[PDB]
Parts: sequence; C-alpha cells; structure tokens
Amino acid sequence: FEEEDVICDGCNGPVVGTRYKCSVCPDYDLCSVCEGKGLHRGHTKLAFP
Ligand SMILES: [Zn+2]
Ligand SMILES: [Zn+2]
Repeated sequence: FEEEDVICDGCNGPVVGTRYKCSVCPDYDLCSVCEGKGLHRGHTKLAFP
C-alpha cells in the first residue's frame, strides 16, 4: 500500500506532531520547531494535528 510521508521543508526532518502546511504553495510543510522559528510566514498556513 502507498504511504504519505511529510518532510519539513525547513530542516528536512520528519514532521512529528503538528503539521504546518502552506495554503498557497503546493507541497510546503513545516515542523513545529521550524514554524516556531518563523519560517515562511508570508503565506497563510493550516496547522493540523
Ligand atoms: Zn523543521
Ligand atoms: Zn507558501
């Protein structure tokens, strides 16, 4: 079966916990650490569990 893996665009680490996905870009996500450092805040994001 096919598996979806989310990798953080800031640090290339796996997104464990909350996923901050850009609503503008295709396929841009941040982990909570990179989100907390303020990456990519020129675009609205969705934060899902
Ligand atoms: Zn990260
Ligand atoms: Zn974006």
